[PDB]
Amino acid sequence: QKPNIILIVADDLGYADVGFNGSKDIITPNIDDLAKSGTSFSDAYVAHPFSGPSRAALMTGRYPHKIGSQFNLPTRGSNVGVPTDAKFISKLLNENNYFTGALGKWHMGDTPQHHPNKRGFDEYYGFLGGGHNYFPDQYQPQYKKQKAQGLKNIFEYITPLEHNGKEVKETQYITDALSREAVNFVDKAVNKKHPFFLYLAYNAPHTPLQAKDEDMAMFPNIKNKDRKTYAGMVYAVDRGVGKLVEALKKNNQYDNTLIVFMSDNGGKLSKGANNFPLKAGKGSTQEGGFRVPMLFHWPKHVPAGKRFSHPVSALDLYPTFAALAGAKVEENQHLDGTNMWPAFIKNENPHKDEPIYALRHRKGYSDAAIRMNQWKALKVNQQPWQLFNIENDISEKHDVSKSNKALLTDMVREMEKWSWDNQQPSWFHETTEGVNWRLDAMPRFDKTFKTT
Amino acid sequence: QKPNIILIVADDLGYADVGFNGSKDIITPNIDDLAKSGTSFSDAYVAHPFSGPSRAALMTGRYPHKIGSQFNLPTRGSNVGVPTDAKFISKLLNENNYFTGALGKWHMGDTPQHHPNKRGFDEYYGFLGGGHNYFPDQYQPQYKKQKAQGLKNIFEYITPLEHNGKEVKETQYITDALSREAVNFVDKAVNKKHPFFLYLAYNAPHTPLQAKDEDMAMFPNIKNKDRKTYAGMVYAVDRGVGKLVEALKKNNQYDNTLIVFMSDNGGKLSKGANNFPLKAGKGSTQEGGFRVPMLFHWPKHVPAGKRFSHPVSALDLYPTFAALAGAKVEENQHLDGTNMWPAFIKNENPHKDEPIYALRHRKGYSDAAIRMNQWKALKVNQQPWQLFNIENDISEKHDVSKSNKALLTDMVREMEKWSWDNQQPSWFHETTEGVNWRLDAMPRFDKTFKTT
Amino acid sequence: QKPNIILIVADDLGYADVGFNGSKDIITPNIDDLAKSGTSFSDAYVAHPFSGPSRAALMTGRYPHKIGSQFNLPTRGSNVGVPTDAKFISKLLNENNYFTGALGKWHMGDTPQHHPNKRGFDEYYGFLGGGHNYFPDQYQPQYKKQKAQGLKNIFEYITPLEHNGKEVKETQYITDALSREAVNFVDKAVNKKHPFFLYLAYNAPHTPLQAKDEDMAMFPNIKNKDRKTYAGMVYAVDRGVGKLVEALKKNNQYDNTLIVFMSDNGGKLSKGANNFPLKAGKGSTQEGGFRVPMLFHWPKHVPAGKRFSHPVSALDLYPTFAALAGAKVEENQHLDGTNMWPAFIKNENPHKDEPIYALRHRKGYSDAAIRMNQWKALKVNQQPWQLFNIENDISEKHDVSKSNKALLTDMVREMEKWSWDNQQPSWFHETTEGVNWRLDAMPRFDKTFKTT
Ligand SMILES: O=S(=O)(O)O[C@@H]1[C@H](O[C@H]2O[C@@H]3CO[C@@H]([C@H]3O[C@@H]3O[C@H](CO)[C@H](OS(=O)(=O)O)[C@H](O[C@H]4O[C@@H]5CO[C@@H]([C@H]5O)[C@H]4OS(=O)(=O)O)[C@H]3O)[C@H]2OS(=O)(=O)O)[C@@H](O)[C@H](O)O[C@@H]1CO
Ligand SMILES: O=S(=O)(O)O[C@@H]1[C@H](O[C@H]2O[C@@H]3CO[C@@H]([C@H]3O[C@@H]3O[C@H](CO)[C@H](OS(=O)(=O)O)[C@H](O[C@H]4O[C@@H]5CO[C@@H]([C@H]5O)[C@H]4OS(=O)(=O)O)[C@H]3O)[C@H]2OS(=O)(=O)O)[C@@H](O)[C@H](O)O[C@@H]1CO
Ligand SMILES: O=S(=O)(O)O[C@@H]1[C@H](O[C@H]2O[C@@H]3CO[C@@H]([C@H]3O[C@@H]3O[C@H](CO)[C@H](OS(=O)(=O)O)[C@H](O[C@H]4O[C@@H]5CO[C@@H]([C@H]5O)[C@H]4OS(=O)(=O)O)[C@H]3O)[C@H]2OS(=O)(=O)O)[C@@H](O)[C@H](O)O[C@@H]1CO
Ligand SMILES: O=S(=O)(O)O[C@@H]1[C@H](O[C@H]2O[C@@H]3CO[C@@H]([C@H]3O[C@@H]3O[C@H](CO)[C@H](OS(=O)(=O)O)[C@H](O[C@H]4O[C@@H]5CO[C@@H]([C@H]5O)[C@H]4OS(=O)(=O)O)[C@H]3O)[C@H]2OS(=O)(=O)O)[C@@H](O)[C@H](O)O[C@@H]1CO
Ligand SMILES: O=S(=O)(O)O[C@@H]1[C@H](O[C@H]2O[C@@H]3CO[C@@H]([C@H]3O[C@@H]3O[C@H](CO)[C@H](OS(=O)(=O)O)[C@H](O[C@H]4O[C@@H]5CO[C@@H]([C@H]5O)[C@H]4OS(=O)(=O)O)[C@H]3O)[C@H]2OS(=O)(=O)O)[C@@H](O)[C@H](O)O[C@@H]1CO
Ligand SMILES: [Ca+2]
Ligand SMILES: [Ca+2]
Ligand SMILES: [Ca+2]
Repeated sequence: QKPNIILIVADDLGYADVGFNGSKDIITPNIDDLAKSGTSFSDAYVAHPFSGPSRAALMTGRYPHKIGSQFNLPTRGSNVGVPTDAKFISKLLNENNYFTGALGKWHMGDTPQHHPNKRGFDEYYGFLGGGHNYFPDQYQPQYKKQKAQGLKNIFEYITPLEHNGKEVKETQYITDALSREAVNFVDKAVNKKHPFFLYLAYNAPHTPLQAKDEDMAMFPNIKNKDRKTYAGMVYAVDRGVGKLVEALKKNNQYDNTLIVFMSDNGGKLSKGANNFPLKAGKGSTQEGGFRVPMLFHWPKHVPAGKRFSHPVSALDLYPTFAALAGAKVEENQHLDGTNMWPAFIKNENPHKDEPIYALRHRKGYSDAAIRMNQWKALKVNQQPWQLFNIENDISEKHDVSKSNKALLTDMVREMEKWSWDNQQPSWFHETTEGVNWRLDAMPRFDKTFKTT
Repeated sequence: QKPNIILIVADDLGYADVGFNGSKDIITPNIDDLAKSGTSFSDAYVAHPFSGPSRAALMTGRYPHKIGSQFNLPTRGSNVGVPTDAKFISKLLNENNYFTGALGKWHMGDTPQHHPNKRGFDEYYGFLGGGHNYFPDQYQPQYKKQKAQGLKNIFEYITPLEHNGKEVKETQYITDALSREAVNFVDKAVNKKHPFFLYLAYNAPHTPLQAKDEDMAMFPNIKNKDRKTYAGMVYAVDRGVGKLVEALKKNNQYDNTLIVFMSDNGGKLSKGANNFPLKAGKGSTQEGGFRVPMLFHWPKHVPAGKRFSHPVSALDLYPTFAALAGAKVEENQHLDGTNMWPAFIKNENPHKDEPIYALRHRKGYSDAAIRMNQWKALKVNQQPWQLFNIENDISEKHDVSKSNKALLTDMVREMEKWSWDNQQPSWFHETTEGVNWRLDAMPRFDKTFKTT
Repeated sequence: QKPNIILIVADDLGYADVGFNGSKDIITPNIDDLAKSGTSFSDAYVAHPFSGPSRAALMTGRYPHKIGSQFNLPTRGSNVGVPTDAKFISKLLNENNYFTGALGKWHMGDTPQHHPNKRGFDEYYGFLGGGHNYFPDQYQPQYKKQKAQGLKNIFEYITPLEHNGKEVKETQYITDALSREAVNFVDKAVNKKHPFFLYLAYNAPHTPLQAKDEDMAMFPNIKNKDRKTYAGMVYAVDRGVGKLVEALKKNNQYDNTLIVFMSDNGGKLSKGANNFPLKAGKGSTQEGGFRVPMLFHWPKHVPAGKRFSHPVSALDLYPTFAALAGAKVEENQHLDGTNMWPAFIKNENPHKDEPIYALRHRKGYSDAAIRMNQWKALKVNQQPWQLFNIENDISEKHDVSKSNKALLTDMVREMEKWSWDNQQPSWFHETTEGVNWRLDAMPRFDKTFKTT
């Protein structure tokens, strides 16, 4: 039989905020179990250092730049989204006989054609925008008050959740709610001859910082208020993963299920997170912004107790899942990742002599990153290109560009070459951001790929 | 049997320039007959306050902004047009067994793929551009003189008319010519088992101001020269409508034919028109620019002698005609109107708690309008957003924004939300307009949707 | 039987640099033989005054502007190219039973979908970018040194040649190498029931100026160093044409083969060329930049010893070849040329009362050209539109605009009309060129089509 696949994605999870990736203060035993009896990844990179584009990339297998999705969708709502001509991994799997489910955060389009149920997800339970308030007792009264005033543009963090299009009245803390529905999904899946795919998109530990008192009580030694709340949010995810894991064991699903656990981007230091030993955090092209924790777990298939030290991209998940599912992939889909399993099993670099990119736009310029073999190229804050031996210098403290001029110049030029089929953005997260984009003649790649 | 449908569209007809919509000086008895034995609309809105985009919207059922058609086509000619992937209502009806005809003004593309005969019209007789000179005795000598000089770029107002692609030598005043062919069309239609659709696009009373002496003689009390000519132009349309009506009765078509009569946009005050009691006129986002006269007539179906006081959009005609014809509509067509018939028959607002928009671009900024229930939001002349209780204040004299800040802000934000899937314009009416568009980083929606 | 077709294209060949088009110093007897027993063209125009766009136009039959290909591809590499939805003439011919081959320079896209083997060429031997170093003994050591350093972005002029996707180690001077493979191609073609199409794209006499000592020895009277080298480069092409011609005769192919020989654009005066009697050279909208030498040769079909004096466009080759091959052409392909054979055989103007355009972009403005009947309109160097009787004034010395105001204005307005379906460029030859394009709000057609 072909394996079941679960992709679990935390939102704004810091590099050092789970036990298996070095957390000395937050405790995540159920997630750590999956690590201990599976393989974790010390060099795992998402395709963009924040949510919308990173998630677009997970589902499509393409850098968000190639499909006009370089920015988060408009915060106050919109009728646009990740283009429909890039087939989602869920759609492909559904076409090769998988029962498909998506839970929690979407952030890839509110309209009918961009909805999870038209991107190849049989079941969906969650909220369509960038995040959500965690307590129904807080958020449902506010929404009711505003809808009765006649307002149509309501902040999406307080709007109702939905199940396959129809609104619901959620009763639990959201992290637990999604965990409950993850159980319900795998339970529904037992009564089918088909294998299953589940995209579990937790909004924790993303703002707003809201945790159950019961979870926070587990971290009495954490004296900082925001960090303690953050910790409780993360522990709530861990309880969920443990609850899912039990349901999988109960159903004899555990053994033929590949579980991936990761973050969508780096942690935000001002909102409770820790990215040790990486520099900076969310949104940055420093390692802190797009290098994330990740583990695979699949008994008798994924090695137990290993730590894989070569680069892996979130882009690889698409063709990798497809190869494991026996689903055909077409050359016209323009996948930017690679099926990493053959290299993974031989403990070899799946991106041997090949770059992994990050390009994030700012006001009138762009920050960039390149990861190839031991090297990390970095363009940030309008400075000249720096270069790091990232294997010796994970914190990016020692720029060795002066003694590798030819190598750095080469990497940047390859990025310049790669840039040409990037589409103009189909939207921006705010109206003024698009106005400034047009005003500044963006992209200003003359600044971005100038060399020393 | 499914009903025949006639859509009659005057060009630049003022709000107060037909008898049934309050004209004290111009007399339109045959059009008034249709009103008296049918229902007129006091709150009827086109999708854009001038021709090309408004007509694009009629045919496609979509706001012109969504399909890159926010501007009139180049005045001196072009090889572009209303995109071919938006199925015209004529095409849909033709596919559900209707005999289709288009007469008069097109203004939606000169090229073969944009031609009426490829947009689902079996018969077409008219001129493809923005308007035409009215007297063949004046215009045919000028065209002949210029073609013999060897000139290829001839002002489209003097070029020959055509019938299904072949040129003709028209003998009558154009308003009468089109009326004659409207008779010919419905006559041709009797000898078929099919019902029929007719889009009669009069160019009257659009410039240039040219009328028959016989028509002007009917308005001896009109002392102003331009208004008298204008009046004669409008009376000529009325004669045409009466002539069509006779032919329909002669053929036992009258009783199972829905006739819609309306304008493409508001009247232009400097070229003879009157928009009483509305403010401003053609091209404005004030009511005068996009609120137009309209009547439905269909015996034993449309109430006789009524005046419907709730909002209706030209966008509604597409799905409304389709529902009456029993033609299926697909979610992928992205229709922006609603089938208004169910609400119409119950005398309810078909756009209850839903906005009707107008957005018209200017040099480096945009004017806008929102109509929802009793409210009219207005952005004009780079002023702050104003708000009107349009039911009490049709002339837009009393801005009540200060005492409804939350409501106004809400409406504007919904318009901001709606703006995101507007395409960049595929053309402009002049070369400099596109240059200025690019220079000004348009759209400048940061100005257009800023709130107080 | 339908005829074999060979299209031979020199790169940067000057107007006066072959014997049959007036060369007093360079000697080209084998090319001259084809002229003497065929027809040469005194008014032959490519679609754009430099390589990439001109070649795109040859293959697609469309002005490069219509398909976003107005510029040369990025010099340092890219993953974009001539769009795949414009069917190449090679593809059409392959679909109507032709054995297809492409040799030498491509300059129309490095990626798999843009590769010659996916644009309808069975065989390809050459280099994919803008040109190449001529001596393997010089270029192969440099490439080997750089590949061993680990560099991935290597100047394309020193990279290996390829044969149907696999790299090769070429042993000869490139002009001779391509000539040898042209022989190999026509030889392979004998053993097939099919006729054949061959696109022989010499990079000579394009930079860098490198010739065999043996060739240069034939021009001892040429005292200038660059001109002597240039001459040797051109003689090497002539040897190749003679070698191909022998192989064709050997195989009884000569008599039922249409050979076309031409340049991709005008000669560059600073790199050895001569465009007498034309003004300026490569890249200009003066005649020197896009009026090129051309001959047809096809015994008992093309008249022997004639000089055809009416305009012909490179755009005509597509439908002309197609008509001779009996291959159907569709209206949806939007071909911008005409099948010129019927007019050619009657010694009539195939573009009678129809313009041939050239539009080349510069820093914040564009130069333009129009050729119709005896007239040449010219916009250059930000000057006002000039007009020339090009039949009496081939060097463009006598502007007669003042006494033909109406005619000039007409031509320009038709060009303005033609401009509207030009696509925004899908790429530029350098990063800064695209930045400057966006900064300058290009195209600035308000400057380009302003009239007096
Ligand atoms: O008092 S509040 O609760 O703060 O007020 C509320 C609103 O403020 C909040 O709104 C969201 C939720 O929490 C904060 C803010 O976070 C933003 O959430 C986005 C997703 O919804 C997004 O995160 S992402 O999805 O992982 O990408 C935002 O990050 C992005 O922001 C920009 C767009 O892309 C990047 C930025 O350019 C990305 O961030 S990055 O650069 O670090 O990568 C994320 O910030 C909270 O706002 S706060 O400023 O952080 O405090 C408030 O707007 C409104 O007025 O009131 C509500 C009601 O409570
Ligand atoms: O002709 S070659 O020069 O050999 O070709 C080259 C490359 O092929 C080689 O690639 C590596 C190095 O030598 C062979 C192959 O060995 C594998 O090396 C891995 C690291 O890159 C890894 O070694 S490890 O680091 O000690 O772990 C592999 O071992 C692991 O494999 C499984 C996963 O964990 C263990 C196994 O269960 C671990 O093995 S262990 O028991 O030793 O601990 C190791 O196999 C050689 O390839 S070949 O397979 O022998 O053919 C080629 O990939 C590259 O593209 O080109 C070069 C050209 O020089
Ligand atoms: O003696 S003249 O008639 O003036 O000489 C001729 C030309 O002038 C005329 O050109 C047309 C016909 O009559 C006047 C002018 O009207 C324009 O017609 C357009 C359609 O072809 C269009 O109307 S529309 O279709 O209902 O929209 C024009 O309105 C638009 O204009 C701009 C583009 O979109 C809007 C504007 O931004 C829209 O108008 S709006 O802002 O009110 O909404 C309409 O003006 C007449 O010109 S005049 O200026 O009205 O006097 C002349 O230019 C030419 O050179 O020569 C001919 C022949 O002699
Ligand atoms: O000087 S060298 O020692 O030779 O240095 C070398 C490199 O410089 C060279 O680079 C190329 C090859 O030879 C010269 C230059 O020629 C350019 O070739 C292009 C195609 O590869 C193109 O020709 S084209 O394809 O027929 O069009 C260039 O012309 C175009 O350039 C722009 C894009 O479109 C136009 C321009 O806007 C078009 O020119 S046009 O307007 O005249 O039509 C053509 O210039 C040589 O450069 S030089 O300036 O002549 O000296 C150097 O870059 C590299 O780093 O090293 C080698 C030496 O090892
Ligand atoms: O003062 S001098 O004696 O003239 O100095 C000399 C050198 O400067 C000159 O170098 C060239 C020849 O004429 C000027 C300059 O032109 C530029 O050449 C570029 C490549 O060599 C390129 O030409 S192109 O490839 O044919 O296009 C430049 O054009 C491009 O620039 C932008 C990027 O793409 C386009 C632009 O957006 C393209 O322009 S285009 O679209 O119009 O094609 C072209 O400007 C001359 O420079 S000067 O300062 O203006 O005089 C000097 O560098 C050297 O050191 O010395 C010699 C004398 O010894
Ligand atoms: Ca996030
Ligand atoms: Ca009008
Ligand atoms: Ca060239």
